[PDB]
Amino acid sequence: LVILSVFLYLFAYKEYLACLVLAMALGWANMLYYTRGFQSMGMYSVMIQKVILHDVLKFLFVYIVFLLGFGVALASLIEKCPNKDCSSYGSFSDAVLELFKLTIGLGDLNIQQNSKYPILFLFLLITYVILTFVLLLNMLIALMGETVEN
Amino acid sequence: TVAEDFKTQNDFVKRMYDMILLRSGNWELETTRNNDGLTPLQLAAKMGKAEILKYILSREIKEKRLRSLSRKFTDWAYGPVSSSLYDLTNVDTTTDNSVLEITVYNTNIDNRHEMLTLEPLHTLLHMKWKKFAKHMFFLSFCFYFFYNITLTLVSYYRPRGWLQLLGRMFVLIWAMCISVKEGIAIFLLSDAWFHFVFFIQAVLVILSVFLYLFAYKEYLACLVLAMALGWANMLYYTRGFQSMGMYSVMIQKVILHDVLKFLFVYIVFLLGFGVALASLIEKCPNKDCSSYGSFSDAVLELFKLTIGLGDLNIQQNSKYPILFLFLLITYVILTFVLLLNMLIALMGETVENVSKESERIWRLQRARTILEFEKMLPEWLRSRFRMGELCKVAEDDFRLCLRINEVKWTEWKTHVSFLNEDPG
Amino acid sequence: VSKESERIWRLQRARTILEFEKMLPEWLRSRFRMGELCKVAEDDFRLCLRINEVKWTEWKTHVSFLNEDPG
Repeated sequence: LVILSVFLYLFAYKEYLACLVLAMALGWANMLYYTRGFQSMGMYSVMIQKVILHDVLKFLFVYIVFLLGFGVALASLIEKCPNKDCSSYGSFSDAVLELFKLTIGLGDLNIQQNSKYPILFLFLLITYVILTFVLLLNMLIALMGETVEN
Repeated sequence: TVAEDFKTQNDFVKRMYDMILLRSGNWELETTRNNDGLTPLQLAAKMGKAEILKYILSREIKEKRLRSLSRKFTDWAYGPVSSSLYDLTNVDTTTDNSVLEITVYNTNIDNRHEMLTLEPLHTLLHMKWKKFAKHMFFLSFCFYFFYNITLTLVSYYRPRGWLQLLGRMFVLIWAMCISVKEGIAIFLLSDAWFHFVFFIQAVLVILSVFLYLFAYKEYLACLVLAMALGWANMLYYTRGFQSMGMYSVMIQKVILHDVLKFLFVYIVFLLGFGVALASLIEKCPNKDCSSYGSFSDAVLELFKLTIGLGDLNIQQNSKYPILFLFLLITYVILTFVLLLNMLIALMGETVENVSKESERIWRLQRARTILEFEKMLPEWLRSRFRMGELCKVAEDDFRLCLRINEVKWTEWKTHVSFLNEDPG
Repeated sequence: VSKESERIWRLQRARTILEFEKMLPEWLRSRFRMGELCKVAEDDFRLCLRINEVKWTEWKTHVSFLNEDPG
C-alpha cells in the first residue's frame, strides 16, 4: 500500500490519500506483532489472537445476519414521504446504520417514524434490542470467561 | 427391569444375566416377547438401563461350543492391531422398532447421554451421517436460504414478467410444503419447538399471500413478520457444524435458564415505576411541559434510560421533584447496577457447567436429525445403502455385521479365537 | 454462593412453614396431626412417621421387625 501510494503520487493522481491513510492505520494496528518481545505482553497478544479466533468471528457472523435482516424489514415497513426530514429509517443504508448506532448506544429511539403499523415497528425494534444487547453480548462474555480459564 | 446402576448396585445383575444365559445355550431366551412385544434388548433400551445394554451389544464368548451366542467376533488380529466385527441384527432401523430408533426417540429416560455412545450405535450414526445426511442437510439448508432471500426481496421491492412469477410460485409452494411437513410431524408429541416456529412462519407467508390476492392492504404486517421470523429462524440450520451446533445449543440453554427470570422481574419493575412516575406528573396547559406524560411515555422513557439512549433531566413539571429524582435514581440503581451484573455472574456460573454437556446434547440432536432424514427416502434407496456387510460366523449363521478396527498396546495375549486365519 | 443457596432457601421456607402453622386454630391443628400411632412393644403406642427405603448393598437375614407379612 505504501509503495503503491507513493507511485500514484509521483504520477498525475490525487487518489493516493486513500492508500496512504489505510497504510498508516494498518501500521499502527500492526505494532501488536512487536509487542511479543515481553513475556507478559507476549502472552497478552497471544490471548488477544486466540480470542479473535475463538469467539468474535462467530458472534460477528450471527450479529451481521440479524442486523441486515431487521434492517431490510424496518426499511420496508416505512412509507416514502414526499418533507424528507419526516422519518429516519429511509433507505436501506439509513436503516442498518440506525440499528448499528442503537446497538453501540449512541442514537435516539423515537416512535413517530411515519410508518403505517407503528406498533409493529416498535415490536421489531424492541426485539432487535433484546436479541443483541441482553442475549448475545452477555453470552459471549460468559464464553470468553470460559476460554480464558483454559 | 431390576438392574439399576453401578454407584447403587455394585454390578451383580450383569453377572447373573451372563450365567443364566450360558447355562441354557441358545437364542430361546433373548428372542421371546412380553406383552408389549419387546425382547430383553429392546426392554433394556426402552428403560434407561445403560450398563446391561453396553454388555449385550458387545458380548464376546471365548468357549468353543457356545461361540454362536455372542455378538462381537474378533476375526483378524495380528499384533497389537485387531479388527472386531460387531453384530447388527436388531440394531439397524430395518425392523419395526430397532434399538437405535428406540434409543433416540425415547423422551422419558434422561440418560441418553450414555446410550448413544456405545459400540455399534456410535459408528452406525456416524456412517449414516457421512453417507447421506450431510448431503440432504446441506441441500435443505440451501433451499431454505433461497426461499428466504426471495421472500426478503419480494417484500423490500413491494409496489408503492418471466422471472417474478417464478419467485412468487416458489414462495407459495415451498410455504405449502413446509406447512404440510410440520403439520404431519407436529401431531406426534424443549426438544421440538422449531417445528412450531417453522409452522408459524409458513402459515404467516401463506396467509399474507392469500390476503394479498384479495382486496386487502393489511398483508404487509404478515409479510414482514414472516420475513423477520425466517431470518431469526436460520439458527436451526446452524446445527450442522459441531462448533456452531454447540453455540446454538448454549444460546437456547441460556434463554431457558436466565433471561426469562430476569425479564419477568425487570418487566415488573419497569411497569411499576412507570405508573408511579406517570402519576406524579400534574397536567399543565396544548403544549406538553414534561416527558412522563401518559403511562406509555413514562414506560418508554424508562426503557430508553435503561438501554442508555435517552436524556435525564429534572425539570419535569412535577409537584414533588425531589421525590421524582429519588424514584428515577433508585430505578437506575435497581436495574443497571444490580440485575445486569448479577445475571452476568449467573451466566458465568452456567457456562462453566454447560460446556461439558453441550457436545452430548448436540450429538443427540444430530442423531434425531439423521434418523428423521432416513425416513424420507423411498424403499429402494434404503435397500441400496444398507450399512454393513454379511459375514459367515459359524456353521451356518450369516449375520450382518459392522467392522471396527482397534489397536491396544497393553493386553498382550496369544490369539486363539478368530474367524479368518490370515489377516487382510 | 450457589452451593449454599439451596440450604439458606430451605431454612427460610422452614421458617415460613412453622410461622404459618401457628395461625391456625386449635381444632385444625388437631385435625392434621402428621403421623399415625403404631404399637411398638408390650404397651408403648408411640406416634410415628413411616419412611420407606431401598438398599441394594447390605444383604442380611431379617430378624427384627414389627409385622411379619409386609404390606
